[PDB]
Amino acid sequence: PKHGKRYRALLEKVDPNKIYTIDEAAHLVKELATAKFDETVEVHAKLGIDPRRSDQNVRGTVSLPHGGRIEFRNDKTGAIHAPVGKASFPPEKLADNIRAFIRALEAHKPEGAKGTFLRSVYVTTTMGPSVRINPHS
RNA sequence: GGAGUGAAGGAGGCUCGCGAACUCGCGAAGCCGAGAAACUUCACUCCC
Ligand SMILES: [K+]
Repeated sequence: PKHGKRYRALLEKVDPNKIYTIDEAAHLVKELATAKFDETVEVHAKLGIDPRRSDQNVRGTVSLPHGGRIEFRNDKTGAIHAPVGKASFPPEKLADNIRAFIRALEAHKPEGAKGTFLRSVYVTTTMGPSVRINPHS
């Protein structure tokens, strides 16, 4: 829809047709976080499961190496979401958290799930745009 | 692109306007939000 000049300047810093690496994304976080507070960094993943069946639910917990324990539970549309840190954190701590969340999802891959498990993975901030990442990077 | 729905983030968001101890701070300036609802993100469903 219609966005303001703060967000439109954030879109002139990202490439929609580029699969970023985890280290590139974590370094990009500070530039994509321009709201008037310390924003939260989020990881979103579209899962390769059938969310209409009860046996393919992805629901667990994981202790991130920088910050406490987080909870993750897939939605009925098939996607999964989790806060992985704040935007004032050093890039290496953010990249370590993104990697820890990815492994945690992959440790709870259900039987009966078909094909690629992490179909798309994105990194974004609270009030900013997203960047698609390679989860195996 | 439009109308909705779900989850997750979330205490701010958008528009203007000046001011110099540093992309930052102020304003009895309007509107929206701190209610599920702003704003942002991944998805889902329908429509030209
Ligand atoms: K967001």
